Amino acid sequence: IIGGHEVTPHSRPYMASVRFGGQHHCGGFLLRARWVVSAAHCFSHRDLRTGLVVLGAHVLSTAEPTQQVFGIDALTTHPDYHPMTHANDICLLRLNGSAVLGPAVGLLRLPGRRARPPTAGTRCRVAGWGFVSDFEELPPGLMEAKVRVLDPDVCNSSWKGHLTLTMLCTRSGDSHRRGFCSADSGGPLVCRNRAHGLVSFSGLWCGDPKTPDVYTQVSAFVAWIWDVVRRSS
Ligand SMILES: *C[C@@](*)(O)[C@H](CCCNC(=N)N)NC(=O)[C@H](Cc1ccccc1)NC(=O)[C@@H](N)Cc1ccccc1
Ligand SMILES: *[C@@H]1O[C@H](CO[C@@H]2O[C@@H](C)[C@@H](O)[C@@H](O)[C@@H]2O)[C@@H](O)[C@H](O)[C@H]1NC(C)=O
Ligand SMILES: *[C@@H]1O[C@H](CO)[C@@H](O)[C@H](O)[C@H]1NC(C)=O
Ligand SMILES: [Cl-]
Repeated sequence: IIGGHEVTPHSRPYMASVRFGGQHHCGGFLLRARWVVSAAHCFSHRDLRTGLVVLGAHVLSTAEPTQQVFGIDALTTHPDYHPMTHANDICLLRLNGSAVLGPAVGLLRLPGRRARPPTAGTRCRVAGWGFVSDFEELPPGLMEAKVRVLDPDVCNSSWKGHLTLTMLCTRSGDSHRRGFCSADSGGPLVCRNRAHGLVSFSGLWCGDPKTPDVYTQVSAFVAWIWDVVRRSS
């Protein structure tokens, strides 16, 4: 996260760390006790058996008492996620056990099946354990930045016309760079206590207003998410 601040430990209890070979690689959130939403690009060419999902964390390098660690029983990547395109960057992880919900481990709600994406200017927050600079600096624990939804036409022009209808963008509320960076992927953009976005991609410099942060527009995927969950329940 760029231009953010360390959260109070366990104050975002839906946040998940996806780790490969013991190393944090992506974010995600707890949808149901056995289900985590993350970004499809995080799993490309990855041996799933080397993956773990860590819930209840603040400092990932410490074996904290609130941490609950799970293997991935099943990865379901969006059926329309593909190379040579950036859209549909979303997946579900069915965990090999069920989280015990409590003060440090809880669920984040999706937008409603009939909900629209948030209007430009809407205040949201994005959290993660990704880099805090363009020099691959690690955070001391879970970080969060305050951002605002950016007009999709303005975002699309800044991206030289390459955005699709199921993408949404943000900007900083002020003159500082604020947004996500590498290994924040799959974390939610939370607006009004709903997961309206999922961290997907940005430009050469993290948080650069020339290349606005792009999220998967989660409301477009709600029906599919529930289809997958119901399917294996
Ligand atoms: C994976 C997630 O952690 C990461 C967060 C944003 C990183 N932003 C910057 N370093 N500036 N997302 C990516 O790295 C994203 C991967 C991606 C691939 C395919 C479809 C969607 C998303 N890519 C980027 O943000 C771009 N900076 C470069 C890129 C890398 C790999 C493939 C395609 C583009
Ligand atoms: C995004 O915008 C696209 C067009 O982009 C603009 O026109 C091209 C020719 C270039 O000049 C570029 O720099 C401009 O920004 C549309 O084709 C596309 O449909 C738009 N997508 C959405 C979701 O609105
Ligand atoms: C879940 O998976 C992980 C690693 O794949 C493993 O260490 C753990 O024991 C598994 N849990 C159960 C209940 O099988
Ligand atoms: Cl469940």
